[PDB]
Amino acid sequence: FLRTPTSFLPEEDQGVFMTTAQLPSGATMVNTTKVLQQVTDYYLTKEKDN
Amino acid sequence: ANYFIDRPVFAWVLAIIMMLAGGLAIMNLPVAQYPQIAPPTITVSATYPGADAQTVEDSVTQVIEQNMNGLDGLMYMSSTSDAAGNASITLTFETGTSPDIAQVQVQNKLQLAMPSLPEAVQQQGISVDKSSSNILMVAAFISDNGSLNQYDIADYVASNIKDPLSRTAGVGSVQLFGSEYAMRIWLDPQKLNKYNLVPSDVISQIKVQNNQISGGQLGGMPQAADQQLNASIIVQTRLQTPEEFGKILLKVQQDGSQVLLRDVARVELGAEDYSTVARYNGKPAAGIAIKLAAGANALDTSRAVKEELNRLSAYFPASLKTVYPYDTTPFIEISIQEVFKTLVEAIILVFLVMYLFLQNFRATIIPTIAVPVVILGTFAILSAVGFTINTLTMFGMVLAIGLLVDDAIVVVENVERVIAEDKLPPKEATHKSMGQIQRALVGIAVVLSAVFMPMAFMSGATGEIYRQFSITLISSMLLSVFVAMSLTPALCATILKARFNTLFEKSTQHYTDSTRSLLRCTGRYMVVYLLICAGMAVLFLRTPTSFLPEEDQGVFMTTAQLPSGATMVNTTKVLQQVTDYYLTKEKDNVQSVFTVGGFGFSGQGQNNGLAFISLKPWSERVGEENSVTAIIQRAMIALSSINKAVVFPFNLPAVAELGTASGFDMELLDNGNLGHEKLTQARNELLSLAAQSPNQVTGVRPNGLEDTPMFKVNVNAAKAEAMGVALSDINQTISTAFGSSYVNDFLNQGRVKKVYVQAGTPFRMLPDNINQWYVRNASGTMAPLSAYSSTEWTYGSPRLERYNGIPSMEILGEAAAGKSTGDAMKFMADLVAKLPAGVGYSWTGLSYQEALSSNQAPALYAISLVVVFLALAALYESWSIPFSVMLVVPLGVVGALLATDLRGLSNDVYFQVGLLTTIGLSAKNAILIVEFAVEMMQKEGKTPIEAIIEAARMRLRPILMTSLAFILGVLPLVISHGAGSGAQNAVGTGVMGGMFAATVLAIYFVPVFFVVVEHL
Amino acid sequence: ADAQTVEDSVTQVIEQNMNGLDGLMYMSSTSDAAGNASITLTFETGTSPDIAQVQVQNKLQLAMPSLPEAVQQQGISVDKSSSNILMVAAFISDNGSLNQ
Amino acid sequence: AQSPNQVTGVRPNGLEDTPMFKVNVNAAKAEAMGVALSDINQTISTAFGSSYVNDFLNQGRVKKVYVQAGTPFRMLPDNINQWYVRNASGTMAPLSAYSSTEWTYGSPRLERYNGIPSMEILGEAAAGKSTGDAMKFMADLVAKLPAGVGYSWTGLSYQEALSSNQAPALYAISLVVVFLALAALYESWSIPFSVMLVVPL
Ligand SMILES: CCCCCCCCCCCCCCCCCCCC(=O)O[C@H](COC(=O)CCCCCCCCCCCCCC)COP(=O)(O)OCCN
Ligand SMILES: CCCCCCCCCCCC
Repeated sequence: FLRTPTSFLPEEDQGVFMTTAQLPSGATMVNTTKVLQQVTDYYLTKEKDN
Repeated sequence: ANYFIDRPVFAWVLAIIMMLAGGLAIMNLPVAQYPQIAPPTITVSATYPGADAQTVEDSVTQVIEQNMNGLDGLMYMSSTSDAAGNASITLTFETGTSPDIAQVQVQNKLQLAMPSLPEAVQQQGISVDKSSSNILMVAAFISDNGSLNQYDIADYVASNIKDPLSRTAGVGSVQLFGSEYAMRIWLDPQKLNKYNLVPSDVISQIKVQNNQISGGQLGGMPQAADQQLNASIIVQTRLQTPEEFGKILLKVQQDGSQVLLRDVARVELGAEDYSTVARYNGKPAAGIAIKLAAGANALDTSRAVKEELNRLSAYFPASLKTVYPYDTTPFIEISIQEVFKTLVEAIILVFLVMYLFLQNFRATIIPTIAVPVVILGTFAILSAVGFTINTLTMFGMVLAIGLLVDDAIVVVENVERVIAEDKLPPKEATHKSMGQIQRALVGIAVVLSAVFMPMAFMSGATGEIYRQFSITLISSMLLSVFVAMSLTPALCATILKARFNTLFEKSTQHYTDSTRSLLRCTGRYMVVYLLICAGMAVLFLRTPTSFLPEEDQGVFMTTAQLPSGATMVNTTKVLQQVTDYYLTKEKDNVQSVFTVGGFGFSGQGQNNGLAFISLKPWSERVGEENSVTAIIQRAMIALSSINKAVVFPFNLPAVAELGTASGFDMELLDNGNLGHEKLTQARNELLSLAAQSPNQVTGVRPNGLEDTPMFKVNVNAAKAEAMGVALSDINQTISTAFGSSYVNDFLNQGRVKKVYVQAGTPFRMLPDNINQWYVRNASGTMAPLSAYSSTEWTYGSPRLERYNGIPSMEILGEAAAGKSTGDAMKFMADLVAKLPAGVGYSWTGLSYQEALSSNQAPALYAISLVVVFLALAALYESWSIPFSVMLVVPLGVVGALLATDLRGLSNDVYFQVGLLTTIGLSAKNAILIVEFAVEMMQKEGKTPIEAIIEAARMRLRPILMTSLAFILGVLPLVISHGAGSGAQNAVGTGVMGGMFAATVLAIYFVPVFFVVVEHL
Repeated sequence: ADAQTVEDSVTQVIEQNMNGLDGLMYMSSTSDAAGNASITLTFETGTSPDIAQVQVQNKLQLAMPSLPEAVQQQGISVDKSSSNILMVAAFISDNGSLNQ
Repeated sequence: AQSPNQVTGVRPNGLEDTPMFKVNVNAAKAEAMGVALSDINQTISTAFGSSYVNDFLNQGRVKKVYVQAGTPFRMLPDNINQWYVRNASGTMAPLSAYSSTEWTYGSPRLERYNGIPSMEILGEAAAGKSTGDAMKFMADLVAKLPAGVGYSWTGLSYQEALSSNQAPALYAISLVVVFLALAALYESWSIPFSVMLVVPL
């Protein structure tokens, strides 16, 4: 009873998830838009099956 | 039922469950001196800096009062408008209304009403507070070494103490006795004259330069493509140091010299509210008042707050101590400890009595374990219904202990008797005795519940105390019946086996021989009974009425009031005299004196002051010479020589309800159209007409302040406008100079603080100062203020008051001798009717509850009689028998009345609950005698006399055991004189004597009533 | 406004009053550099959200007089809703006529 | 970050300090030439920030009207040189005259938890470990930090920590309750022991 790890509730596959994209402080919306476009391209090409 | 006898393990498990639930209850249960008793109130406070009484009443008070409608459960609403610019509107809501709902309703109405108030009171903000009186602690902060003055300590306690606490459990209405820092700017009329400036220019430049400008963003959005930079812009920031406020550039002269604010004014980190001076033991200090919360624990909250102060005492800058004046926590702790001691001593005495009577350790072991089971179960029930452990509930349990003991004794005595005679084994004997007393026990439960419910169903302030008492008694009684039916029979089944005794047998034989004389003069006996009954009524018409006895809470308060128009210098002097007396001529008893001048209970002012006075712990003052009552009555005579003050010490009110059943509070509403002068003329017709008849009303004193001189400045608009100066400029410079002018906010040590502008101290203290200020024409020239304005010395009021939207006067009085409240509030009416036409009267606060529902007392005490009659008829299966169970209650009533009246008490609530307990016990004894008598009549054929005598002989011992145990249990309560002595004596002297008369007269009269009823 | 500007002139003012009302399990407060103050009080399980909002709003106007202007003609937005998105519904243009 | 076998992907839920433009306006120099400080402040604030002026009607709905400088005139530290402020006599003087621009540093987002500043942190547990192990590991990691910093679990962590302490007590009351129930149902104290000696199995 002391060797077992502790937890609250197991993780589940809810069918959705999120990704955050944080740029260096002082960057503008142009660079953030480019970064998010790269993220969208990766997800929509390399994960087109899921 | 009787199936627990065959299964002792079931009964033991139920007992263990009761004990566990009781322990879990007492571990987590709120403790307090008293529960919430006063009807919920909502207080609306508004501040108008510098406004008069009339100006406040005309602008802030009336507008707020006109839009307080649609509130549910609103009994009345009273408003006070001071001369310091404070308007306070209190709305009293009905009992049971949710205070949060009432607060939100009032605040929403005020939210919609706000745009009508002047900007100067809008800027301060109007505070709606769900809170009442009965401050918990007045913990104060003092300077040890020096340097730190009043304002510095007040600012520290406002900026790093008030907010860190007030999140503690049971703490929700913290009030301050100081004022946090501000950026007081003191103007100089001559320096302003030299540079051709006015306070308006100073205020405008402060508003312009002490501003927070939103710079925006370099870059920002929408942005062009190829934008790689995005930063904020800083343009300005609110000033922080007082040296920065002195560099504000008011103007630039043609010569080129710069005029700064420091050149026309003295800037200084001062205070916001300057009209409050707090001193601890003479030393200057500033403190806070912790008004507790609705649902609170009066003990652990105190420990947690003390621990918080110890924790954040290392953050204290230097030489700052954290003393605790007031602090009425030890009184609650001592009261609860004493009641627990009484409860345990009752069990010890009961065990001793059972040993001395039954003379069998096995026999006596049963109640000694059965009683704590019931006590713990009742604690669990009180926690399950949501009842806090306070003085009322514990003192109700003090009668409950005797009620449970009586059941335990009767069960054990019957089992012991049946194993004694008839040679029945313990189990068979237990079955026999329980068959004998089973339905009698349930009938007794019904009768006692019917006796106790009427007190449960009252309303108002009385209703809550009565509810606490009756809920406690009902829970304890109903649990005791079930436990006596379940736990006790198993214990008697498994425990008992196969000098004074001879004296008791001889006494019982003598009693039977004397009781046999029913065949001689029975009728005359009844006549005597009637006389006693009549005497009871006579006593019931002589005992005075009171609410609760005053206690030795350990602290009291003195109020020093200067006559009128008296400055803070004289008030501080008078309070210094008061604290010097209390700390040099009473040093043995008095520990601390915390004197706050300016803060009077009758209202803020420079002619008021109040001193909290603490006392050395009860372990250091003993007797009557060193109690609170004697201390205040010794100090009253000593302080009559305070040389122009009306200082008046007094003890803490019980729950702040009323001044005994003699005090009344009427208000003389003007109505019609008559003004304030014609209303004060009516108030002067009264206070004299009433004093002409001192047989009914004595202390008719006019609560409220009286007329004072007032300076009047008559500006001449025509001349001023003809020669160039607008009336706005004159009216603004006078107001800003003499009566403060909030400008904006600023940042100090990471905290937002106000900025004020006022005239210099020496330039606003005399009527000859007004002709020292100058105002600017349209062409830039400056002209004196005396060329326009004239001066007068008119008369005016310093504190106006209104009631329900009608100008009132608040005449409060007291009843004379034995004349009760009702005759007082009947004589004040029909005396108001003789006043000039227009004025009316209204009862408030104390008399209101007694002006809408008064017949709510006896209807349920007649319903109780009807219900108990029905229950008894069901028990005995006849209609005439219950009369000789009803004819026994006056026997206990008259005894309790005598034992109370001939010792020095009154008709307090504790007397009422003790009287009902004695009534219940007498009814139970009569029920149990008549039960055996009727069983003999209906089962083993006998005559109405031969059966009743045998029943009385059988029941002699249980009555003499329970009554003696109950009398001895409450005996130390009567003799106690320490902390909480009044409540102890009240729950003592009554029952101790009600029980004695009940037992003696019941055992000597029940056969007479039985014979008369059966033969009639 | 700036981050410190907001955190001192708006967040401090609103924060000066909410200390403990019914069940305050814990309190958070963020102040951005885009002019955004986001106090996020969290009460104990079983508290009535309506009563909690009532208490929060009856203690917020004890701080309202200390707030500046241009925070008013936009409006304070007390909310008792959840803090986590339940559903996002996006709207697009099929052919590409309407811009964002 | 250097202990990947316990905690993986620990990141802060906040924003880092940024450079910030600062403008200093000479009140004395401005007031000497007649241009008011209030007017300068208002022009700068409206140009680079915005100004909600009024409401108006669009397709039957009330919307807001905003005044701001154009996109090309709001982008560079030298753009502040193009704005002119009107004198008290009607003449226009450039804003670059009585002003000085510099750069400083400032935080773009300030946080507070329970009333004190905070730096809320996110991060998952490494493979093989559980959230309790990572929670304890980070509580240990905090102890090796400069004095003047604390740690507070919040959100899901609050409830997980509460449950971990709750459970053993709940086992205790459940065992005592089942013992008492058996003792009451069966009139004996033997079965309550012969049965309660089996729960470890
Ligand atoms: C077989 C018998 C022997 C074995 C018994 C075993 C029982 C063991 C444990 C018994 C103790 C628990 C049950 C006793 C009552 C406690 C629960 C009271 C709950 C409570 O607080 O309600 C009170 C109602 O008064 C009350 O006490 C309820 C009044 C109920 C109506 C009574 C008659 C009313 C008048 C009608 C006259 C006509 C006669 C009707 C037949 C007051 O309410 P609160 O404080 O919550 O409210 C506040 C706002 N007001
Ligand atoms: C098994 C029969 C027991 C005796 C008759 C029932 C008595 C009920 C009394 C009132 C309820 C406890």
